[PDB]
Amino acid sequence: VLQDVFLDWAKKYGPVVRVNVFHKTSVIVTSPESVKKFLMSTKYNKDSKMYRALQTVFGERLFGQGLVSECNYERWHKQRRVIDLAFSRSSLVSLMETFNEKAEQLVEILEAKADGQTPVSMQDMLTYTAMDILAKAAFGMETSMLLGAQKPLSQAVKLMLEGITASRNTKRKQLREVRESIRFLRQVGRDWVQRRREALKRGEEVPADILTQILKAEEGAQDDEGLLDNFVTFFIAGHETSANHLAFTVMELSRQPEIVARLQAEVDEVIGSKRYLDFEDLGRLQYLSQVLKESLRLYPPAWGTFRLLEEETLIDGVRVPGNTPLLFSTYVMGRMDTYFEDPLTFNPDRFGPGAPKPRFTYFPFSLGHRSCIGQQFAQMEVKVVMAKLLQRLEFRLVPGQRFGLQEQATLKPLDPVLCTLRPR
Ligand code: HEM
Ligand SMILES: C[C@@H](c1ncncc1F)[C@](O)(Cn1cncn1)c1ccc(F)cc1F
Repeated sequence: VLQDVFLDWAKKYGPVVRVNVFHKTSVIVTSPESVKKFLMSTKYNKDSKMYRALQTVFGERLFGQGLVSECNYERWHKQRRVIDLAFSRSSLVSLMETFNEKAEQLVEILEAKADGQTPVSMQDMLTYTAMDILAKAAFGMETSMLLGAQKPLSQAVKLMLEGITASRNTKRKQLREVRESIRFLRQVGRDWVQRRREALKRGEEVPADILTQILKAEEGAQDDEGLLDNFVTFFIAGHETSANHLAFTVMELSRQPEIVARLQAEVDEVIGSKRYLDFEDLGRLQYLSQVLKESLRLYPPAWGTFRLLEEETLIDGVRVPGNTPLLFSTYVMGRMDTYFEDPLTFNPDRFGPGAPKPRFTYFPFSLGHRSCIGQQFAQMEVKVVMAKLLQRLEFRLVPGQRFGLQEQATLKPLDPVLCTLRPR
């Protein structure tokens, strides 16, 4: 795991280490005093050199200049202020119905296979769930991958992400398969953009969401190319890392029996046997919130971020040249024994009440102005999904499944989290 190499270099060579990342030179910064300085200021912005390859993948345009890949502060800020409207409190409150429908459906499908003998890929099951949640909450479209639909669309998503893995971490049938998949995603975008425009044209009123603001941001634009970039941006970002985070948690909780019981007890305490989980109930799931926090310390699907150091400056006694990308890693900091006592132990108590919150040593959703706009969206959906699983099902991991990480397009479980299921 490439990130695990950076960890050893940070522990051995100090808080300022020059590295090769995605065949580019960068400097890894691991002091929490330096994490604050660069991530908490508008002065420092993203380095276009590191995000450049994701904008266009294998000669085919992918993320473009969307909310993530746009490194120029001005172009990013204009669209951020518009897209922000889709992530308001009441905007996310209106998405609670969506979070609930999909979690409930996921559980029943798993409940029908719960015999304690039938292997079920939890990585796939959670991916479909995360995909269904996003497609509706963001675009008002149902993909129903959980019900076995949209098989070609999911394949394309997989291949695209493998194409990402081959692009930044460096045979012909794959190249052919990837190029088609990126077109497919953008073609779906065009179709879903046309469905909303036809709905608006025919007089219909549509509920405010993510799609509404990414259309609003590109108002008076010559073409829909920027809108597709933002469509791709959210289709991927709004399901992928949430799917991996869920998969990591389920995998780890298979070997944490004591933790599962208090999770169940809480689930029994606040949500009981109730089918629909309300918004006010989410904030009462404090221990679940803690367990998910620890899961993100050891297994952040997005390991960190890149800032551009424009002028040669001294960081922690080490002088770094200008035009250099600064690498920041919450994965690395999460596993260093100088920030976290006994780093490799899954201990949810780390984030308990009265316990000092990590000070610039833990940033799964990043920090500052370029932090995750979908943080609350994700935290809401993963509480809802996990709470329902804890209500209804007990999981036993299939013998032979490992507990490792694969550094792919994001960080995700090595094995697809195969489990035999049984009712609680
Ligand atoms: C466990 C869940 C997730 C994690 C850990 C995660 C991780 C992150 C991190 C670390 C960043 C910074 C990226 C960078 O600086 O290169 C980010 C930004 C982003 N996230 Fe998330 N995220 C998740 C959930 C979401 C979801 C559900 C959405 C979509 C609804 C979302 C959409 C975005 C977008 C569009 C950006 C760019 C924001 C901006 O720079 O203005 N993510 N994510
Ligand atoms: C994790 C990461 C990612 N996902 C899929 N392929 C490549 C990636 F880098 C992501 O940050 C998305 N993401 C953010 N919050 C949740 N998910 C991202 C970053 C830059 C980008 F140009 C596109 C992009 F999708």
